[PDB]
This record gives sequence, structure tokens and C-alpha cells, in this order.
Amino acid sequence: KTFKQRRTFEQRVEDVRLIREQHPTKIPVIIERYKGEKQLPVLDKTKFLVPDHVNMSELIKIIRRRLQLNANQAFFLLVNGHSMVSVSTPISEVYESEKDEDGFLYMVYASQETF
Ligand SMILES: Oc1cc(O)n2ccnc2n1
Ligand SMILES: [Cl-]
Repeated sequence: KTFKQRRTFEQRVEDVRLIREQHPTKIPVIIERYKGEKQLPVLDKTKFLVPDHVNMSELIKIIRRRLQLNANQAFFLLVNGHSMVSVSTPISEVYESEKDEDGFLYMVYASQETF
């Protein structure tokens, strides 16, 4: 079901290495629905190439547009398990500190802060 489950550490590492070669200015982001989630829909896809100049606040807006949410639906975006200290951080900076050893940046979303 989950991304890490579907691909070998070997395969995830090699995909990231190719995204580096073919999409050198993009951050490779896995975005997954919380296994508990009941309200929000599932994304059309799992793997995202996010432009490296956008801050986390702009990535939250991109995904809420991808989910086609309305303004009073709730949406939380956990990076690397935990809450973000700050949505003003550039995703280039968040990548360099929160990236997995496979080189993806993992995120989960829910309607509740209590995931
Ligand atoms: O939409 C939001 C708002 C937040 O404060 N966070 C913190 C981590 N992920 C978030 N997503
Ligand atoms: Cl590029």
C-alpha cells in the first residue's frame, strides 16, 4: 500500500538519482494520505517534483488545489513524520534537513492535527 512497501530501497534510490539528472531543479516528494484518514480524498498520484524555490506554505496551497478542497475543509501536512516548525521555510532547506536516506522527502496529510 505505502510507497516504501512497493519499491526496494535500491529502486527508490535510483529513481531519485534519475530525477536529479532529468529534473535537476525539482525536489522529489512522496505525499501519502494518513492510513487513518476518513474525510479528505486520495491524491491522483504519490510522487511530486516540487520547484525548489517554493516555501512550505505554497506547497500546502498546491496540494489543497490538487485535492480541490474548499476554504473551510481542514488539511495538515506532516513532513518526515512530524509537524513543521514553520511554513515560511523554502522547500530546498526543508529537503536538506528532512530528506530520507533514499533521497525522497516524505509527507502525510490529514483533516486532524492528531494523526
Ligand atoms: O497545513 C499545515 C499547517 C501547519 O502548521 N503544519 C505543520 C506541519 N504541517 C503543516 N501543515
Ligand atoms: Cl529541472
